[PDB]
Amino acid sequence: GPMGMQSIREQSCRVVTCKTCKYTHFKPKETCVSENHDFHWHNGVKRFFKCPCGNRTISLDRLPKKHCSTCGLFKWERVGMLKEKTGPKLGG
Ligand SMILES: [Zn+2]
Ligand SMILES: [Zn+2]
Repeated sequence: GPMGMQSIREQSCRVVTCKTCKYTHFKPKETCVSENHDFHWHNGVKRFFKCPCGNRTISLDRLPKKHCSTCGLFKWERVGMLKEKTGPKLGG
């Protein structure tokens, strides 16, 4: 087998700061688009997380602030790459 890996389990992607609410994320919220807030787009790097019940999330920070949507506690663990960036074209 080959040597390494030499890379780290993250990936670079385009991200956005809402100037009206002062948060940074991968996209504006549906409420931020509907109320039509101002935002600045730029590139960043993202971090992947898992909860012990099997629930999942992602942040631009080293840990998310939010409680679990499935069991209601706070037990997020940092996890690695999803083994693919995306599938075929889908949705609208
Ligand atoms: Zn906003
Ligand atoms: Zn959970």
